[PDB]
Amino acid sequence: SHVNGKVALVTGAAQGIGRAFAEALLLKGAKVALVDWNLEAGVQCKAALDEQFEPQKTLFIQCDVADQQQLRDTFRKVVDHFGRLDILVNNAGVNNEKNWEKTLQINLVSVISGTYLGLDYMSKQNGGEGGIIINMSSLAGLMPVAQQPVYCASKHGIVGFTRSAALAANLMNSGVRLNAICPGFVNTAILESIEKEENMGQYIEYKDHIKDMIKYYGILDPPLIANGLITLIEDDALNGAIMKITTSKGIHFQDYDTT
Ligand SMILES: NC(=O)c1ccc[n+]([C@@H]2O[C@H](COP(=O)([O-])OP(=O)(O)OC[C@H]3O[C@@H](n4cnc5c(N)ncnc54)[C@H](O)[C@@H]3O)[C@@H](O)[C@H]2O)c1
Ligand SMILES: CCCC[S@@H](O)c1sc2nc(-c3nccs3)cc(-c3cnc(C)n3C)c2c1N
Repeated sequence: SHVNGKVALVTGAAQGIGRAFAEALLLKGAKVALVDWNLEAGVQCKAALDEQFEPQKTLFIQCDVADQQQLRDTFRKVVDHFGRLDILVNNAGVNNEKNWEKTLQINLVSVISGTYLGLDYMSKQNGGEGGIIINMSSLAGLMPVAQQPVYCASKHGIVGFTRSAALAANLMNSGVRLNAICPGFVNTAILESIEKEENMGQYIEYKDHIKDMIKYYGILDPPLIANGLITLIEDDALNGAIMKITTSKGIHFQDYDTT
C-alpha cells in the first residue's frame, strides 16, 4: 500500500537501473512516468513494458534533465497526465571525465533541480500529500576513485545534498522523505564507458585499475538494485538514509558519527 496506486517519476528510465526500478514499481502497483533523453531507447522500453503491464500505467517523456525548462515541463506533464506525484527517483547519470563539467550538470545539478521540483509538487506546504524522493549516488559517493575524480565529486555532492535536504524536510514539515542509494558495480552500459577515451580523457591509461576492482568485488544485475529501492519506499521511518548495495556486504546503511 506504500506503492500501490502511487505515481512515480523515474529519470534515466529507458535502460539499466532506471528500467529495473520502473519494472519493480509497476509490479508493486505504481503508475510510472519514464523520463529519459534517449528517445529511441525510451520507445523500445515503453513498448516492452506495454506488453507486460497495462499501457495506461506508463508514460514516456523525452527530457534532458540538465535542461531546467525541459525538466520543469516534464514534471508539469507528469502531474497533468496522472494527476499527482508521489515518488521521485533521480536516477539519470553519466560517466565522463573528459567533458567533466557536463557530468556535474547531469549527475549533480539535475538531481538538485529535480529534487526541488519534486518538493514543489509534493510538499504539504505547497498543497501536496507528501512523498518520497530517492537520489541515485554510488559507492563513489562515499569512497574515492583515482580514475573518476569528477564522477566521485558529483556522487559525493548527492550524498551531502540528500542528507541535508532530508533534515530540511523535517523542519519544513513537508511530509517528504529523501534518501539515496549507493550501489557498487552494476551490469549496465555505464560499465562500458570506462573503455572509452571519449569518456575517460586523461584517465584512460589507468582504466585497468577499475577493471581489477570489478574483478575484485563483482557486479550486481539491475533487478537486485530495485529490491533496495522498494525497501526505501515501503519503510516510512527512512529519511536521510544512505543505502549501500554491494555483493560483498549486501544492503546496508552508511553509519555516521554526527554530533
Ligand atoms: N552501473 C554502475 O556500476 C553504477 C554504480 C553506481 C551508480 N550508478 C548510477 O546509476 C544511475 C543509472 O545508471 P546505469 O548504470 O543504469 O547506466 P545507463 O547508462 O545504462 O542508464 C543511464 C540512463 O540515464 C539516461 N540519461 C543520461 N543522461 C541523461 C540526461 N541528461 N537526461 C535524461 N536522461 C539521461 C541515459 O539515457 C540512460 O538511459 C546513474 O546515476 C549512475 O551514475 C551506476
Ligand atoms: C563507469 C563506472 C561506473 C561505476 S562507479 O559508480 C563505481 S561502483 C564501485 N563499487 C565499488 C565497490 N567496492 C566494494 C564493493 S563494490 C568500488 C568502486 C571503485 C572503483 N575504484 C575504486 C578505488 N573504488 C572504490 C566503484 C566505482 N567506481
